Amino acid sequence: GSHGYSDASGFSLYSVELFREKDTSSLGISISGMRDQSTTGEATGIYVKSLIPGSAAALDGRIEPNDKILRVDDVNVQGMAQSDVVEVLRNAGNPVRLLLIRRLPLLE
Repeated sequence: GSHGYSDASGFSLYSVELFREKDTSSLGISISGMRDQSTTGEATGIYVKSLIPGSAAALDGRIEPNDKILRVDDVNVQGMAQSDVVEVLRNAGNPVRLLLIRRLPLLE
């Protein structure tokens, strides 16, 4: 893999290590779809906006709000329905890896 994007216009690839070993039937990832009514390059996409306190993702710490999910452990969500992505997380039941992109700020 050559994909890095280390500090570029405020875009960098971030990956966290989570594990599904709780009967919570969830990792604490709350995604939501966007409502686009005009074309401008970007459209729709799965991204996290909220979290479930007490879950793996939440208790992890590295999992912060405002993030765009890209690919799950050996899985890709760049073309699956919201509900579909949820089923995957439930099918995990094992230590899964998260691949999401996060925008960095530029002060001065």
